[PDB]
Amino acid sequence: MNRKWEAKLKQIEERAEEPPSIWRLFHRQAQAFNFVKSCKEDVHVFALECKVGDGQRIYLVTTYAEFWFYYKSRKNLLHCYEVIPENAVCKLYFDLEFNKPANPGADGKKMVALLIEYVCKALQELYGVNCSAEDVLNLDSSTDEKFSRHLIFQLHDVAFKDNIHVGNFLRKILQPALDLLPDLSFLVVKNNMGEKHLFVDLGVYTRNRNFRLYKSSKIGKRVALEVTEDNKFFPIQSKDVSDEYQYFLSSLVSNVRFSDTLRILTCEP
DNA sequence: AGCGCTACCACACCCC
DNA sequence: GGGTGTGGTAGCG
Ligand SMILES: Nc1ncnc2c1ncn2[C@H]1C[C@H](O)[C@@H](COP(=O)(O)OP(=O)(O)OP(=O)(O)O)O1
Ligand SMILES: [Ca+2]
Repeated sequence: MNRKWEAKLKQIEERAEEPPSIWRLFHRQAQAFNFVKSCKEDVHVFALECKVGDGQRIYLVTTYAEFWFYYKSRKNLLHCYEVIPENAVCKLYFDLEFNKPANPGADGKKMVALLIEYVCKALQELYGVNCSAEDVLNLDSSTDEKFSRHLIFQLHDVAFKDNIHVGNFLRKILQPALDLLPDLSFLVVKNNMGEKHLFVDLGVYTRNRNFRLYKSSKIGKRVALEVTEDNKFFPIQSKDVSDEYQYFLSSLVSNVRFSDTLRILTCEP
């Protein structure tokens, strides 16, 4: 109840035959989610970075299908982000990154593989869920200085109550590595200034977290997220949709497969 | 006209 | 000297 108060109190201050199409832009994030409620269509909220170098964002509301239609060519709608709605069920995902200069002998492949091998073990012990690297969409946005990878888990009929509970799960199973201010040593890496922190970014599990979309780049640079070469997740091939659209749907954190046997995973801190 | 939030420091308090 | 709860802005993500 304390969260919805900050949203309502910020709102009072902020105010002081064509084919079926839905394409609404909103200056405020709250306005977008309000429209989603009074919509009835399977619509979702995206965030676009404005030409301003800062993180100033505008919020687009439309379906996953229509969005990809005006987005697949990559001539327009660059620097887009998925708004992971709070309280909404979502997939297990990761934001992985370390500074290459400050970490000479850190192999990016073995680190992500060992990380997956560990989380999969954790999913088995705590929740009985079983999966392997074959269920992990591996994306890359690395440069010559930053090894940047996004992992989106594609679990069979499983999801988390929301992204906050995802964070409680990772802080829990990554506590052995958090103590290093289960041999989770490969997680520790030297940051920008040689300070030792974790290979896993635990700051992407907040309410209404933006998350850069598949084939999008930050407004600054020009390196877009793309599927790695060692990725082991392959969507099912369908004749009614393109393979790129399959990866796009898989990459969406808040696009949980509709299933009549869905298990919702929770985790309190 | 983005939206969330904690890492950090400062202070106030208590304890034998 | 240690230890614990409270503000409150700067700054990351
Ligand atoms: N100023 C911001 N405002 C809102 N959301 C942000 C902001 N900065 C980062 N985020 C969100 C979107 C990002 O996809 C998410 C992860 O942060 P970040 O690591 O800086 O971007 P990224 O991981 O997608 O690219 P990369 O790590 O390769 O630089 O946090
Ligand atoms: Ca990142």
